[PDB]
Amino acid sequence: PLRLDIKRKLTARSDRVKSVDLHPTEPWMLASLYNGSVCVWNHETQTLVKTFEVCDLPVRAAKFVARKNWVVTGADDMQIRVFNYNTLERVHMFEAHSDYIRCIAVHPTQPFILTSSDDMLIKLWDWDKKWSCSQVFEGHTHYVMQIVINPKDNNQFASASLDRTIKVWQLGSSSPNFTLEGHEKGVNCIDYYSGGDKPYLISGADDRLVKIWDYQNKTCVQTLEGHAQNVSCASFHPELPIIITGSEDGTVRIWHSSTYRLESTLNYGMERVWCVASLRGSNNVALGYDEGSIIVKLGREEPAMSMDANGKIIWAKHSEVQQANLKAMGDAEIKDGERLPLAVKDMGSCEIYPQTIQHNPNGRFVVVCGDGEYIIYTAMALRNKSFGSAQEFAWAHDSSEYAIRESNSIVKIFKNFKEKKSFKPDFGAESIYGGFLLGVRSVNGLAFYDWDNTELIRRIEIQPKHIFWSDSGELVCIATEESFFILKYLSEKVLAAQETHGVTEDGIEDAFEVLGEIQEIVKTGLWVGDCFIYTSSVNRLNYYVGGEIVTIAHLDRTMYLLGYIPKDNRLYLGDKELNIISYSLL
Repeated sequence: PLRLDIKRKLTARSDRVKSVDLHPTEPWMLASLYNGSVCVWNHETQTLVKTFEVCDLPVRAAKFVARKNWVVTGADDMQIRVFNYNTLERVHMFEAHSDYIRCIAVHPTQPFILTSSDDMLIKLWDWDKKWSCSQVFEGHTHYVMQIVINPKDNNQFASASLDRTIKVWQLGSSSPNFTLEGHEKGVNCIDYYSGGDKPYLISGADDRLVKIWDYQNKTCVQTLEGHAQNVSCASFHPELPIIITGSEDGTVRIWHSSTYRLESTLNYGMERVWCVASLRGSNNVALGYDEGSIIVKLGREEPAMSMDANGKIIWAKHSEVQQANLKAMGDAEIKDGERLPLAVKDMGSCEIYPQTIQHNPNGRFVVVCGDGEYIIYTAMALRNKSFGSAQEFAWAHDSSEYAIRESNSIVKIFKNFKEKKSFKPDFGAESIYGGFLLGVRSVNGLAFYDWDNTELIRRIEIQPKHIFWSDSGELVCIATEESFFILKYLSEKVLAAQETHGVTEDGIEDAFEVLGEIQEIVKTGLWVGDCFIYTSSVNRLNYYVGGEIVTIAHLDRTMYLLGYIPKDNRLYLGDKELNIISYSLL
């Protein structure tokens, strides 16, 4: 569950936008227009900072060459024009094709550009050799709509053609390495997945289909239906685990890149979608339409943040891991529910996209989870400690001890950052839960096993969303999608049966005692002694105490319990915007 929060950053109404590009170091968005102009917008200030008058005909392709302080354009008049974006001077001009130029791809390490055209050719040009033609790629039998360089092998590139094919090429051969067929109508767009884990290509065609290809096996691995007309653009985001597709139906769709689940549909009322651009290390996405261009930020509805016992917060602003400390405030200055002043310091960019951040029980360590991976750091200066791959991670209550889950079947345990054991729960492992005991959710219900030997303690017929153990381990809360249960865990009864042998196929008989059930839906939660504090689905901030439900507050927005600092007698919460609020609790 990605739960993307999409916000508008820039809306630039204009004539038909054919291409968009984002600058790697300046906050700039380039747009090429059907009216022959190329505009540069600052997406922070929202100011039009540059205009180049290229020609009178459409400019279907425009790219930044940041290492050369250039803008490279390709127009319907078959010319490539190079502009210095500092001086605004046209540095060079040359006739590249015999029909409309459709696309430009800039080499990331060598002095080259690739251009594609309606003339059915792809050409390579060397800017260190006076823009001479280094290679002509022949094989397509219709317009070459789009080209893209392999980010993992810069000597390779892929092309999309209206001849219904995709061709994969190498720079020293004028003939294709191979040809991918499967599209029923012409191909408009082509992109590569950036990660090393999957040799994937993405295309979109006039058949209204998005196809996913394995270029090593030379096969179609997935077909995504949904768009009502021609898919004009399709990409894999470089940081986020998503696929972005645009169509002439006027919609932009966001799909999970592993599961292919439809995450969001955006209709900004700008008519047909023509182009998309993303940027490595940025959450900004540029979109081009008939009625102009927009920039959106792909944030999170649910924040990745964790607070330790002393109140030191570790969160993520996109892929940047930061540290936040509350500025000192008196009792006569803290008002319940009010946002609090914080001191924020960068700690470093994370190697994976952070979905969850969790400190271990003592706060000495912090784990970062993101799309099948995890990394553990020393919370002090975020120094790497261990890393690995997992569907789910769970800390133990005995700090510097954890468990990882593989698909829906394998559970592995670790002590002092080294594997100690591995096992397979009897009915599967849909989800794992940390704390005093290791929890496993299957299709059967819930089962608790012991951290020391993976021996079953109890099987309870329940489907939990959350499990929260009290600090002593004498109490547990099992929260479902409908209600929550408070149970007393009787460790003495377990220790006795562990020797004397009431032991069924569901574990120890009188191991747990149901103390109460509450018809409420728990969102976030924590224990303070024998009081279980939680945020409900109806935005209430409550607490359970000896069967009774006490209400602290009804919150303005979705809020997430961070921690409780006993010295301050204060409960802390955060929102999606990483603002920190508090409530006193005696």
